[PDB]
Amino acid sequence: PKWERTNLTYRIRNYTPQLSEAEVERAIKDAFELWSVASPLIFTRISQGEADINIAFYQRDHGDNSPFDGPNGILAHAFQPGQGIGGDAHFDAEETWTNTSANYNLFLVAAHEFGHSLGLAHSSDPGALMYPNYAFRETSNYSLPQDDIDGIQAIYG
Ligand SMILES: [Ca+2]
Ligand SMILES: [Ca+2]
Ligand SMILES: [Zn+2]
Ligand SMILES: [Zn+2]
Repeated sequence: PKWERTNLTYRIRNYTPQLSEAEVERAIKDAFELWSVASPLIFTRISQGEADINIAFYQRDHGDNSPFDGPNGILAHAFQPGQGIGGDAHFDAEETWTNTSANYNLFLVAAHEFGHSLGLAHSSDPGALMYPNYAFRETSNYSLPQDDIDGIQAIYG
């Protein structure tokens, strides 16, 4: 699965109250930019209406047959490129969401989920963003690990 348009829209449908709205918006924007700088994709935010990629914070059963599980465990999930639910990214509202090294950093989690939104599966490289399990990495000048660059380059050339 892969997108056939280069300019994709996204919409943040709701917000965790644990971060300022500005910090939620910056986490999401920066997570998309990680992939944009390694691909031809251009991400465009809309405030209402139907976007290619919906982003939301939900708890437990939330209408897609993949319920969240409360604190810890599954932090978020995302759907492969396609119409409707395709591309969408959901975050477990019951987590602690941070902009620090404390569990769990929203920017890093979003970055992983957006890999799925663009067509990547999990990686077996423990250093890869797309590794199945979360590990905090310094965020200040974070760039995609080389394994993830390889992955998105394989899809979008
Ligand atoms: Ca959870
Ligand atoms: Ca969608
Ligand atoms: Zn979901
Ligand atoms: Zn994943």
